[PDB]
Amino acid sequence: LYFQGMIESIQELLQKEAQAVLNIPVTDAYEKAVELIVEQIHRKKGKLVTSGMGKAGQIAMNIATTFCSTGIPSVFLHPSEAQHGDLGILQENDLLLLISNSGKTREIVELTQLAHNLNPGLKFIVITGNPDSPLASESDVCLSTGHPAEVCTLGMTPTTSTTVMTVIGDILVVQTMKRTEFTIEEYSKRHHGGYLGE
Amino acid sequence: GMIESIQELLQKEAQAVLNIPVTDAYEKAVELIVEQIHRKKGKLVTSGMGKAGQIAMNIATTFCSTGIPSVFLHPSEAQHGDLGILQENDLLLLISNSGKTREIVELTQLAHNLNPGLKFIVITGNPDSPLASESDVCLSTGHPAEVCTLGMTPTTSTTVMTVIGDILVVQTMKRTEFTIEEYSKRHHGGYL
Amino acid sequence: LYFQGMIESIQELLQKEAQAVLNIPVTDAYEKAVELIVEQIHRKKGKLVTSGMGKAGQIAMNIATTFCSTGIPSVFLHPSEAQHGDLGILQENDLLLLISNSGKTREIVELTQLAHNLNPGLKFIVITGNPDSPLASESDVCLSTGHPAEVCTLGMTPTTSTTVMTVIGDILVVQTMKRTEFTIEEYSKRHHGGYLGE
Amino acid sequence: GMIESIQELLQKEAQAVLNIPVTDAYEKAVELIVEQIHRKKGKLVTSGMGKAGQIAMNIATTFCSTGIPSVFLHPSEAQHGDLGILQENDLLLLISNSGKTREIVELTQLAHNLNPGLKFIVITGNPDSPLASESDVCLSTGHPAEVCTLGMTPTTSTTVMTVIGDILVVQTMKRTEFTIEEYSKRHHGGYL
Ligand SMILES: Nc1ccn([C@@H]2O[C@H](COP(=O)(O)O[C@@]3(C(=O)O)C[C@@H](O)[C@@H](O)[C@@H]([C@H](O)CO)O3)[C@@H](O)[C@H]2O)c(=O)n1
Ligand SMILES: Nc1ccn([C@@H]2O[C@H](COP(=O)(O)O[C@@]3(C(=O)O)C[C@@H](O)[C@@H](O)[C@@H]([C@H](O)CO)O3)[C@@H](O)[C@H]2O)c(=O)n1
Ligand SMILES: Nc1ccn([C@@H]2O[C@H](COP(=O)(O)O[C@@]3(C(=O)O)C[C@@H](O)[C@@H](O)[C@@H]([C@H](O)CO)O3)[C@@H](O)[C@H]2O)c(=O)n1
Ligand SMILES: Nc1ccn([C@@H]2O[C@H](COP(=O)(O)O[C@@]3(C(=O)O)C[C@@H](O)[C@@H](O)[C@@H]([C@H](O)CO)O3)[C@@H](O)[C@H]2O)c(=O)n1
Repeated sequence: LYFQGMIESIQELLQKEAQAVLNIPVTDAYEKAVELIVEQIHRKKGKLVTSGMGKAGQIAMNIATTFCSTGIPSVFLHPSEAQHGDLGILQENDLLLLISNSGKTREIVELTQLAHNLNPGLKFIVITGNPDSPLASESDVCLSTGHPAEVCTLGMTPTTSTTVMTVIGDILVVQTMKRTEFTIEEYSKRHHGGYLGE
Repeated sequence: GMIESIQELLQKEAQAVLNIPVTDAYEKAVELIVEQIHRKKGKLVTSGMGKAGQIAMNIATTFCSTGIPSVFLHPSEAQHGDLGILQENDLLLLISNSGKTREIVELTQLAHNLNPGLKFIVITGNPDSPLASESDVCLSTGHPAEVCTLGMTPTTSTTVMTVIGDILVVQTMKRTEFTIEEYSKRHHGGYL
Repeated sequence: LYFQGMIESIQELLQKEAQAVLNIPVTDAYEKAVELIVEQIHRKKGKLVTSGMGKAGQIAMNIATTFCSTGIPSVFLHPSEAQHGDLGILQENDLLLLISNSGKTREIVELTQLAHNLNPGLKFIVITGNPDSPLASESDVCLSTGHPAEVCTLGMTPTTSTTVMTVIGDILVVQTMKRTEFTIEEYSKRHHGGYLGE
Repeated sequence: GMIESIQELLQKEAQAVLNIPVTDAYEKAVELIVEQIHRKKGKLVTSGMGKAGQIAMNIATTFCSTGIPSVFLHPSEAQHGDLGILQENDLLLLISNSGKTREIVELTQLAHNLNPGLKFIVITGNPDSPLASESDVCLSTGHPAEVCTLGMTPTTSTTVMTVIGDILVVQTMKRTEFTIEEYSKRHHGGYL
């Protein structure tokens, strides 16, 4: 007896997604992560290596690009592909940013072990839905999503979790760029001229 | 303090999401996806450049995950042969914040020459743009201010884009009545 | 007492790579593979789904592009990513082309199992250095590389093996395009105008 | 018969590989790689479009595998922020069959504005082209005929390009004295 129009259904989705974003835990973990990024990339001239699987990995891809776009060299390392030679992308002073909703993604656990064997000094920041997970407990810094309910009709498909992860990405980029004092001239050098209205 | 600054960021991002304009365009977009992919057995081809393109990637994956075959077609690469990915009954989902991204304009022209019946949905910050005007359905981001210190870096725009993606997937999976059984067949056993 | 200049060293590498190509086994397996591609894609209107890991995977990527460029719709499905939802790219009448030098690549074995559970009618062509492997024996068609020695100084890095793989890719494309009678007009529609001198 | 036709294709592809012109340009390219990456600790940024770009992808992986950090930078995506991947001491390896690929020409100009000291090696079928003449080192494919039925599709050209990649990797790993221990560290345990 209770028809709901598509518009109203979508407005509720907006409220749920917006609420998930408002609920992102904000602790001194952010300051610690931003300090690591500034120290390792901006000062020591390493690069930020991001990784994840599935939709979470695609957010990691987007975070690497946003950092490149804001003067923090960054590359996505596919965690399966790492095991077939791509691990050799790693250089001295690099920093890892890993995304794992579960905190126990097989390829990410495997990547951390292999990366540590190659360079035990490498640090990692983890973005996860589960701060009690192995990856979270082993991380140098753990950023939690707050573990919002997915808006998937089955409660399963990454939706609100991935929206939260992209915001955590934005936060890291914006706080870092404030510290590095990234300029509009440096922005222009990393983009085609249309970005400056030329 | 950094904590207060991040809280302000969260307010701005959440407000951008709350501000996404909701019209009958969503139902029209969902009906096209249901018709072309669910009924006619085409696939959803997504595209974009830069960070917006990476959102387009994530949307394709989300659709595959929920029973709507979907692939990302790089709009520059399309012009070097990858356009041949296109099959009868496919549907394009194009993401362009400006609504005039060079490679997306080029993609639309080449795709139209290949198959003039192909339709497209565009997600854009500028519904008055060429791409928007030519689209079969236009979904606006509401063009929120970026939270970038320079006002330039895609941040709130790409967060909105990912949410629009989520919306399309959720409303589609309602219509197609996608089941947990079919979810489980598209994922490793840990997902059950 | 026996210095070898770089030019002479490189000439030897060319001889070795060229010989690997000459040595590619040519049997009726090619006709069977081409028949499957023509049947599934050209007649039944499925698409060709390629996959591999590491450098072999990048050859799989290149084959998908070459097929698209010649009128055989094709996409690369990353075999790890398949397990996180991307398996849903698969449609009725699709055909798999898998590349595994060892013929036991973890993610490829996992992919075939998962794909078979989704659609047991799906067939696969495997390109491999080991025709006695599990993937080779399970395949509908097995195309062997001949297993050339790598030109790597350690004998390990994929070099001659991936050169052969890309050639096997070229063979499948050329023989299929003969059968489909792909035209210059159809080529033109899948490329920018510079490709036609326009 | 198909067997005879395939045998002919093998001959053509093998001959293309044998015909790769070998000059001091290889030593010059390997010295740049060893200097910029091995000595100065930069990374090798590869790029290309279309199938040639997928060869550039495979070269980056092969260098990583052999102790030369390397990453593929998509030349269109570079113009949307990804150019910021570039670090001091990096070296570019560009693949353009025509030697005038729009995105690669655009990439060189943007890269040069970012860091005028950046050098580039170009692999091309046309050593008289703009990209070729402005490169620090030009490695030519010998522009073999394609085995495509139309003479169009990159086949022999891309086979030559992958071999040129193998050459650079092998000659570089000789100079760097890369060891099995270091190989094993960049691969899963099955590789040992
Ligand atoms: N050792 C493991 C690893 C994972 N899982 C389960 O497998 C599912 C998928 O988790 P994942 O393999 O770590 O993969 C990711 C992840 O990062 O968690 C990928 C990401 O893109 C997204 O698809 C999320 C989902 O949001 C589910 O967590 O899943 C989860 O329910 C997880 O609890 C498990 O039971 N045991
Ligand atoms: N014919 C064009 C095309 C673009 N532009 C300008 O170039 C800039 C970049 O727009 P784009 O090339 O279309 O690229 C995208 C886009 O989709 O709009 C890519 C996307 O990932 C993201 O980086 C957005 C930015 O959010 C800015 O729009 O930019 C914008 O300021 C746009 O107005 C322009 O002036 N003229
Ligand atoms: N169950 C398995 C799987 C693999 N291996 C070993 O692991 C190594 C890597 O093989 P792979 O993981 O299957 O990966 C690939 C492969 O497809 O074989 C990827 C490809 O890009 C290329 O790097 C090749 C190498 O050429 C070695 O085969 O390796 C090989 O020595 C193989 O014999 C193994 O011992 N047991
Ligand atoms: N300013 C330009 C640029 C390109 N072209 C022409 O456009 C075609 C495609 O060349 P490209 O855009 O540079 O693209 C590549 C290239 O790198 O040359 C990509 C590569 O993967 C492969 O598809 C090759 C072909 O092998 C043809 O060169 O093409 C060629 O015929 C070239 O001569 C042109 O006429 N004018």
